[PDB]
Order: sequence, then structure tokens, then C-alpha cells
Amino acid sequence: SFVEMVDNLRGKSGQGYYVEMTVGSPPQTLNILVDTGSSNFAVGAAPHPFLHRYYQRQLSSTYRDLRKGVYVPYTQGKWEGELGTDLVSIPHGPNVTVRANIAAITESDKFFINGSNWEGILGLAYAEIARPDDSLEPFFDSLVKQTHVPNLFSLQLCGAGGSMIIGGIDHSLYTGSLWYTPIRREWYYEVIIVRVEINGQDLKMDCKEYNYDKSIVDSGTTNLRLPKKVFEAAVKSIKAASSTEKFPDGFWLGEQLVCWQAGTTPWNIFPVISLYLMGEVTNQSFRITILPQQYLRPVEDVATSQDDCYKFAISQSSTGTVMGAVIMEGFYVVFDRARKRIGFAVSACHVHDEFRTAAVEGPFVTLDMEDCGYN
Ligand SMILES: CC(F)(F)c1cccc(CN[C@H]2CS(=O)(=O)C[C@@H](Cc3cc(F)c(N)c(Br)c3)[C@@H]2O)c1
Repeated sequence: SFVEMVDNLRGKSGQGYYVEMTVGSPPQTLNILVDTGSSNFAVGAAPHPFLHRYYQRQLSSTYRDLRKGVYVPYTQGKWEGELGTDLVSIPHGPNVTVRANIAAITESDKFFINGSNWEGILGLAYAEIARPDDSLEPFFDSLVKQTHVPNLFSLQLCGAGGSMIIGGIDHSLYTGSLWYTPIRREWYYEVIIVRVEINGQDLKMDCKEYNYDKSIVDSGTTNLRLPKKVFEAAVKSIKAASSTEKFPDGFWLGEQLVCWQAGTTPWNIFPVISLYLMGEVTNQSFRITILPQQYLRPVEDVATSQDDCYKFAISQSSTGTVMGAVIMEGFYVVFDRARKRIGFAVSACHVHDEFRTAAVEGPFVTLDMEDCGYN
């Protein structure tokens, strides 16, 4: 039941969101990062300073060794492992157990994070981007093939963890309309941005620029990441809007804190960002609106806790647009694989203050008939 799956996520935008899973027989419990930006299921399978626990294959009587290796480099971080299959379940997910491919991680570099509380990663994207290649069936594909569970899941990520609902839409997790954008190609969850506004002002670029290389929805990435040209325009607009405030050297590069007296963060001087996504009907679109409460990521540190401190959670990308966790937060996002579309609605934990709120609004119509896809 969906009600049983509500609030089955913990974690952060910055260090990711994780769900409890089990692997092996008898079941070994692990926390697993939920990642719509990759397609491998991999778990720590050897001791590591940052691992609280790990998959012990010798204690699983249902483990099968595939006698093959696998290497996965992400944008940051990488791991190497041995492939096998074993029985996998999600205690606070669907009431099923399936046999799935598992990469047992034996070596890693800057993959595991100190204090994150997860021990593996669940890549929920498509086989096309699986390593070593597309012949390695991803977990969700195995889940759908071996059970009767409908081919879709939804994510409700919440900031200061959320819910992953597998097999259907939980109407209790959103208000207002659910708006759908097509999945352009089934590899990453690739979508098309047709228009960008910052505080109501159109950036006025050829819309292909917004999707340069590609645009994807990626729960495993913290920031909104933008192609260079779009990033520079965004920073220009946000800097102009917040000009009454002085920001530290390096703030706009995303690795320097800015702090304000507790409760006094000047939210109002930062603009809202609107991303218009391609609709299901020709030249119609809808927008999701992003508040500074989203793109200024709070950095919890007891040492700095006399004040409220933030990092700028928009970054320049070399890999195309990435709608990461800070974008997904506050929205109910439906990965409707069966109908090749992604839905957005306002969730119960959407960000807002007394003047402004995150929103999903449509339809909007565009005159120009250009295809905004880059490829
Ligand atoms: C082919 C591939 F593996 F799917 C691939 C390769 C490069 C980029 C992408 C896009 N998705 C990536 C973006 S990322 O910033 O590297 C985070 C990564 C998951 C991840 C890896 C990590 F280490 C750590 N700590 C954390 Br937290 C989270 C996503 O998965 C996918």
C-alpha cells in the first residue's frame, strides 16, 4: 500500500536521499541512495572508513557470482566492483522480493561520503547508460518483469526526508494539477526545457541552448546545473536582483558560505526561477517555479549554527542541464515510464514564505515552432 511507503526516504539534497533495502538471504539491511541519474545498483561489499556496514556475499546463500567486473565513473566519484545477482527487497516499498543484478563494490574513490548514512546506490534510469553496457538489466526493469508492479515510481523529496512510491501515484502527496513533460529519450530521464525566466524576465535564448547536450532529472545530483551560457545569464540576473547585499569572494562558484542572523535571511532580494518544460501537446508547456529557499542550500554545521548559512546551489555544467535535488524538492515528481513522461505537481513540503511559493502552472503557448531538443 502507498500509505506504507510514505516517508520511506531520509537524507539531504547535498548528500542525497536514501531508502532502506535488503540484499541476500537471510536479508542484509542497507541504506541505498536513490539516483534517477544512473542505472546501476551497487553496494559497498568490503570494509571502508565511511561505511557503517556492507554487503557480505559469503553470508548469502542466494548469491550468484557472475564472474565479471564493472567500473563506474560518475561526474564526481567512482567505484569498481564484482557483478553478481541476489535477492533484493525494499521493506517500506512494494511487498515483493526480486532477483537483481548487484555490483559488489570492492574499491572506490570519493564515492562514499563520510556521515551520509548510505552504503550503496540505486540507479533508477534506463539500461542504455548502465555499465559495463546496456545488457546489464537495471533494478527497476527486473522489478517490473518479475512482479506485477506497474511501470512507474514517484519521488517526493523534502528539504529541512521524503517518499518514494513504487507502482503508482499517491494523490495524498500533492495538491493542484499534475503536469507532464515527455521523456525525450529513455537513457537518462531526459526532458526538454522550452523557456527560462528569472523573476518573470525571459532569458530570450534560442531554446536549444537550454538543453545543450541534454537536460535531465537527476535525484543523485544536489544542484541545478546549467550550460555555461545559461549559467552566466542566471548569475547575472540573480546578482543584479540581490545587489543590495554583499557576497563573499567565490559565493557564485558554489563553494563559499554566506550567513545571516538567525531568521533574517533576505529571501525577498533573490529572484524566482521559472523553468518551462515541454508539454504533451504541441507547443504547449508548463512551468515549475523555483524559490531561493531551494537554490540557496542550507548547510547544517553545529559550528556555524549561531547563524543561518547557505551555499549557492546553481552550478555551471559541462554535461548539459541537470535538474537536481534542490529543484525536485517540494515537488511531487512522477517518473511515468509506462507512458514515457515525467509529471510535476506541488507537494505538501513545497517551499514558500508569506509572499511567494513554489508552483507548477500551465498551460502556456508558444508561437515559434522550433524543436528545442539539441539532438
Ligand atoms: C554513466 C553514468 F554512470 F550513469 C553517469 C556518469 C556521469 C554522470 C551521470 C549523471 N548522474 C550523476 C551526477 S553526479 O553529480 O556524478 C552524482 C551521481 C550519483 C552519486 C555519485 C557519488 F559518488 C556520490 N557521492 C553521490 Br551523493 C551521488 C549521478 O549518477 C551518470
